[PDB]
Amino acid sequence: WMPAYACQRPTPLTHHNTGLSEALEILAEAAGFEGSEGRLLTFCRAASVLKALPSPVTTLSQLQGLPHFGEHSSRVVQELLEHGVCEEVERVRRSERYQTMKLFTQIFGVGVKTADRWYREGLRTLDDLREQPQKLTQQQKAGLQHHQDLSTPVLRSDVDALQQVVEEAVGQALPGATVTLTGGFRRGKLQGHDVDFLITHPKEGQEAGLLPRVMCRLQDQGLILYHQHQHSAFERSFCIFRLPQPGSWKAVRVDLVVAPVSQFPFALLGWTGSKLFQRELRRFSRKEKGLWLNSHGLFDPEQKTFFQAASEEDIFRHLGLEYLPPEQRNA
DNA sequence: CGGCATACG
DNA sequence: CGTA
DNA sequence: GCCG
Ligand SMILES: [Cl-]
Ligand SMILES: [Mg+2]
Ligand code: NA
Ligand code: NA
Repeated sequence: WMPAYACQRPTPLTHHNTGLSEALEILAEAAGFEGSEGRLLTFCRAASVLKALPSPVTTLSQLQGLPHFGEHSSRVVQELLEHGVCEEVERVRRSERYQTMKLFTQIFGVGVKTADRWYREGLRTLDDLREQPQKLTQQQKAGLQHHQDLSTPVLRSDVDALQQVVEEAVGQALPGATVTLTGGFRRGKLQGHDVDFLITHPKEGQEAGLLPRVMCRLQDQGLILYHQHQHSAFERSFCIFRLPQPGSWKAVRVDLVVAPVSQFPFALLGWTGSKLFQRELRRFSRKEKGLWLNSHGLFDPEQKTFFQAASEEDIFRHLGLEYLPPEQRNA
């Protein structure tokens, strides 16, 4: 009754097993901090299965037969059901390693490998890093300067104001080009920690060279606090944008992506997420259908041909999957 | 046991 | 290495 | 950590 891949089942944004899923996602995150990608995936998948259930798990009996629940994930759920807390999860939560790796990897420009190296060098706090700035990249310096603002979520209200300023720059850069909101806000989130926009043009080829033109226009409007070509071909830009606030402003992470209209359904699918949904969809494609999926296309390696898609609905049909709207992709 | 998504900056 |  |  519960399929094994997250892309085979609807997963809504809010659900009936929030506490259980949050505990499993702590263990997934801790596995990632140790480089244990397989265990991270299992705990993420187990959490996602709970998100897809139609009602709360109340007894360990109800996990029998669910995919991705074995002895370890079942023991976590059993302790939460019996005692309201899981000793392993709480030990992770309070550990110095978990807390510091979480703080460091939240910095824009810092991943697990960098965070782990700093941890081993004895660093523990953001002010430790600020006192050692020669050990920081341009990107990391921006991430650290803006960390407080970037730690506070954006509202959907804020997103609509940002989309209008992006649309203005895009319209000057290339009349007729369009801007589509992707990411978590397209999945229905009311708030979130960055904003993602996908840009295209209805005439294939007209989007070539577009993103530099858009970024220079936003930069001239004074709206870009950081981007990687500020000193200046590219198709993805990971920026920090000035967002107006009552009497002031705040820094917000914004990603801009350009795709040709022939690739737009694939890019829309990929950039809408969730991350686990897309990993599961690509795994399903390759392992169950023998087709290779990415954010540009869907390749048949036996015929050496790419599928044409005019919509996300086309892509789900190609893969033999029931269509899921973005709000049911919250694996 | 092997496998675990797949790109771009 | 970072980013999504 | 779990699946096939
Ligand atoms: Cl692992
Ligand atoms: Mg996002
Ligand atoms: Na980071
Ligand atoms: Na093994």
